[PDB]
Amino acid sequence: PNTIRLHRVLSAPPERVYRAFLDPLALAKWLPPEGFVCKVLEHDARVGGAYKMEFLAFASGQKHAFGGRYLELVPGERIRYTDRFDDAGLPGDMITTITLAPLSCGADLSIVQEGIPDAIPPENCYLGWQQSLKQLAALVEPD
Amino acid sequence: MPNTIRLHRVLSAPPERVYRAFLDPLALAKWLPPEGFVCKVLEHDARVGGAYKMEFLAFASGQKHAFGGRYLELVPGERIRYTDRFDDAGLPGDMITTITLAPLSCGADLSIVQEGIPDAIPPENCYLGWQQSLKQLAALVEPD
Amino acid sequence: PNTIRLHRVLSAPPERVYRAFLDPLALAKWLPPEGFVCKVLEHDARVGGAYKMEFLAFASGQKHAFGGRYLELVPGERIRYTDRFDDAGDMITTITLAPLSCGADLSIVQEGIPDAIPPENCYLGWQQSLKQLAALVEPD
Amino acid sequence: PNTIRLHRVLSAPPERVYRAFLDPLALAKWLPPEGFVCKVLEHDARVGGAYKMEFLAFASGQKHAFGGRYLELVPGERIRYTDRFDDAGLPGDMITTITLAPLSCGADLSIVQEGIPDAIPPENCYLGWQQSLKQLAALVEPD
Repeated sequence: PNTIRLHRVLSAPPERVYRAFLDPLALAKWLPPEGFVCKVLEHDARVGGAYKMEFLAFASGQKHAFGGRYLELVPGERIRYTDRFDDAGLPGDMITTITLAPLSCGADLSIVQEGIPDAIPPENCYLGWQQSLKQLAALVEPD
Repeated sequence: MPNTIRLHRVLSAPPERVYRAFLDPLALAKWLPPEGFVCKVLEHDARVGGAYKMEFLAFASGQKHAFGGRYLELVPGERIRYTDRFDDAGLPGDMITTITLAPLSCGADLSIVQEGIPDAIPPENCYLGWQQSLKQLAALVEPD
Repeated sequence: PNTIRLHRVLSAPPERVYRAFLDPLALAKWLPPEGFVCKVLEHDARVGGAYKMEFLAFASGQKHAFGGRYLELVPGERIRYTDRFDDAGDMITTITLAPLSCGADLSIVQEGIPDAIPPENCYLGWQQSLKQLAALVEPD
Repeated sequence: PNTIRLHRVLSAPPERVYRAFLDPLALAKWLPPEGFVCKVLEHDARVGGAYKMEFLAFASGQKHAFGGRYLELVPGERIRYTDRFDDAGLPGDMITTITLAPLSCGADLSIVQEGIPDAIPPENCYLGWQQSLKQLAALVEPD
């Protein structure tokens, strides 16, 4: 497996970025990469709560579902959750942890995903996150 | 002005795909709300005479704005017309927007006209909003 | 089928948008669409004055030179200039600006576009350029 | 001083990306962040060669000149140059090294900038680079 990490400085308070990661309405807009829509099936934001949604390629209809559970939640500071692909051919336990800290300009965002299957090329995960992070910024930075 | 807005864009996507983006609740929730806003679809009956309702929420403040109406006409990959009115009493006025699509070698031609914008809503504000929504629409409909 | 029309509302005062259309440092940054760079050869911004630029596809390096002359220059209100490619028709584009509470109203009309170049491709090119224009002029 | 580090995966070959860091017509387009234009004064792309340019805020016209020397240049793989802004209280210079590696999707880019005066908040540098990098991608990824 492989571990990946990203870092972004955002012009928004950490609490607002934090909410963006848990709010189903926010997630459906910023999480899916370009050309993908997202349907959120379950969003129980509690330690132990279940995560559930699926991405759909808009031009083909190709759907990919995934989900997991929230392992830890520290308001405006930390989110760690598991990810399990319901796709036929990707078993295992992928864990991502989001760390947020305040800055004068807003917030420092750290993301790390461990246990990424060797089948999934790391480069693809970075491309995917880069698109989603750009979308997250457009949503959280205003006002 | 007055109370009217007209938008034209060339999209690198088939007319049918763009058409689909204007009626699919999952697409709409992603591209329709402008920057800093999220969308929640309350009702979505995609057929002539059918009603629909949605609400926009400013993500930073939580401030909500709900609007709704009925579809007047639906021709696959060609046109869509619907009534659009706000629940806010401070924004009285029924809006009529008509979307027209046509094929092109690169993809599709899109024209949008919004009539009846409430007097309390500066038309320039609608242009700023649609310009953001249109950019998001392109990002969704143009790939692959 | 040789005339194109674009309209945009910008969050910047008219005077600043006007300057973006004439400042060579601004033009080199926003005019060339995605994947293109621009070199400004001439920029005599006076009525009767000439401007000359070249767009280069960054990946391939294919060059495209074009130029013309300014016919109208009213600070924050109007710019009109001719435009011709160094490849064998003359075009005239007119930019009109008006103040708005939120900033500026921008109208563009480009006439005489050679039938050789599909209008749809001009719209696509302008859409990319206008997005780049907004990013430069709306700040601060 | 402080050190900044950034990482991006780009859908373009390393040589084209490399080229974007040395071509004056490219730098003038992607290097200056939002609301800024770039004027290139001198651009001698070779070891020991001089580097000189200035960013101008388009709205105010406020100028910011900076320059340096190219210390290392390896086609499609590495670039190392010094950088210093023309400001009092800032006698020392910074060193930034760009490293590229191929990927099937295109290229992996790593940037490291050290020697940033403690007076300059690192977060501001990140925001600046994030904007420059998005412009870089739009330029180099096409075709």
